[PDB]
Amino acid sequence: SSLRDPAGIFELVEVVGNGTYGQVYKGRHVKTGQLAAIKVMDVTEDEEEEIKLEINMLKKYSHHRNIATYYGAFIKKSPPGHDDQLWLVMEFCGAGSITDLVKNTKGNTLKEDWIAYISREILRGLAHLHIHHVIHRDIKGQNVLLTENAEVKLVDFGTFIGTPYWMAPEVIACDENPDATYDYRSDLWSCGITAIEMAEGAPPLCDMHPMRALFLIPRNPPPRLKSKKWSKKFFSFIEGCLVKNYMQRPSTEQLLKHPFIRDQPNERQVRIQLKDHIDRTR
Amino acid sequence: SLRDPAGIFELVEVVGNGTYGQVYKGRHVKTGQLAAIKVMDVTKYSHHRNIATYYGAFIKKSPPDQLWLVMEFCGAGSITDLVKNTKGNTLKEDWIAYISREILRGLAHLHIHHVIHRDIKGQNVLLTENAEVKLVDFGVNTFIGTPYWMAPEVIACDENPDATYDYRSDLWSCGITAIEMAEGAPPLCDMHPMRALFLIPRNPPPRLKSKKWSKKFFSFIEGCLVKNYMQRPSTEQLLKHPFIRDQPNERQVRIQLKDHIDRTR
Ligand SMILES: Cc1c[nH]nc1[C@H]1CCCN(c2ccc3ncnc(N)c3n2)C1
Ligand SMILES: Cc1c[nH]nc1[C@H]1CCCN(c2ccc3ncnc(N)c3n2)C1
Ligand SMILES: [Mg+2]
Ligand SMILES: [Mg+2]
Repeated sequence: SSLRDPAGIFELVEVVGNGTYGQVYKGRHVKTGQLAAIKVMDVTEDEEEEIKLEINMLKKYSHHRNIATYYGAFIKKSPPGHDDQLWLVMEFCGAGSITDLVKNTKGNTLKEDWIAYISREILRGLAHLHIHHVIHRDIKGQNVLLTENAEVKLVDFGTFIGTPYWMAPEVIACDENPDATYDYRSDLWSCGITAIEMAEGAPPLCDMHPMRALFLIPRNPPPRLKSKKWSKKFFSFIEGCLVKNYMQRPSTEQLLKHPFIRDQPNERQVRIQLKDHIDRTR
Repeated sequence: SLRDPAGIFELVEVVGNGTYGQVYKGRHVKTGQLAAIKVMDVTKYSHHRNIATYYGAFIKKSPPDQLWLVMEFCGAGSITDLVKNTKGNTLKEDWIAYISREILRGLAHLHIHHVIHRDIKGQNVLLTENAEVKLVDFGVNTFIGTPYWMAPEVIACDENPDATYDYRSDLWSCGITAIEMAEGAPPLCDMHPMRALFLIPRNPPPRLKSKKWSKKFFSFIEGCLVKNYMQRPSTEQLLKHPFIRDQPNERQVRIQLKDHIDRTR
């Protein structure tokens, strides 16, 4: 029901990461100076329970380690009648997004063993949500963040359409498919699109008008990596993420036992190389 | 070249609270005059009385740049807010006629100069302190935006594999915008945007929910919302629609609005 005021517990600093996420802030735990991400929602009485929802979502399902964890929520009263402001507070991921990571890499491409590592983490996080019957619904490079520590965490899980390039065929509505059937395997598609984003600096169809991409995704065969340089194992993993008909798309668990994710011998060095890459740019 | 906006304009705040994005309310540091300032990280059509006038640009460098685009400031806020702030989420019928006419007047100007607004909706239709209606955000990206004011030809779909923008798409949006004024929401608002993108091309033309509206109003809606854009009238043709053409109470209307602008302010 009623919560608490943030004043003297948390503070904005503020504003991430260019408004791209909306009303989200770099914030700080006043007592310890620990950073944290902060969502600020203007509230009413019509929203009321959608809010009550957003919270139980995070509190329940944020406790894995591949998911940015819930911190707590706060009510920051506004002048009577006016709109109050809700403070959704979570773990802070200081090393930016995968989108950013690839952006900042010469030739905008990640090493295979990096892609393996990051994919696995995404899959571990997704596995956790799926086992709780939550569909993420918006896996793309931007919703996948690094910690200072090279830990991987998912955000923004559970009026605009926004960007379509990471969308699975089954979630775009058309005559064949008038009700857009989000299934848990939709996430896995987006995971495959994200791996390509890491491999190539951008999703398939990036060069197209988004309206056009939205039209094409359901009709094209599975996207493929442009280059032949990649390992068979990786070609195979992409092909698994991007089975056109989600009915035949492997489960999260099935993909976690995919050799490309499973057999990561050099992950030791990868986590190291990653931290280093972060710190330099840091 | 392009001045630095320091000493000339101060960003007072983000307008519509993020709604329009990185667009602020600025104030001239010396003169006090207000403007809208669209801020962009980077690498002669507005001087019609129904198009918010463009004041010019400033340059703020540099990497690790930001471009400033300055434009007249519209005090009374969007007509989306106006409807919101109107008891019963409905504007008065002759309020809608006057506003629609002003929309068409701006569009005509745009169209005569071969420009497609591309994004008519209650939010891109703004009011000055003095009850003047003015258009913003005309025909300037990775995000499919909000679908509800979108004309059918603009949506890529099974028989429209290549979306068509056409000056006539604006008139469809004008029609939806009038419904918004009537009911506070465009049709299918209750729908998930993805679902709405699917139905706009498929469904018959949307309609007012209420039977209380005048014949002329139903007709003007009907006129704007011709599904096939090839068979949809011009801006100029619609200006001649009785609903737009015959406004006796224009005077009372302007009055009634200026007032509201202050009252509900
Ligand atoms: C903050 C919040 C509270 N409830 N839901 C959220 C989401 C909003 C969408 C972006 N998500 C980010 C975006 C940027 C970020 N940057 C750093 N750390 C984060 N956790 C972070 N999270 C968090
Ligand atoms: C500022 C700008 C520069 N180039 N294009 C614009 C548009 C961005 C979309 C919103 N548009 C608004 C929104 C709210 C507003 N509020 C008051 N006055 C305005 N002119 C105004 N304009 C203006
Ligand atoms: Mg966790
Ligand atoms: Mg003007």
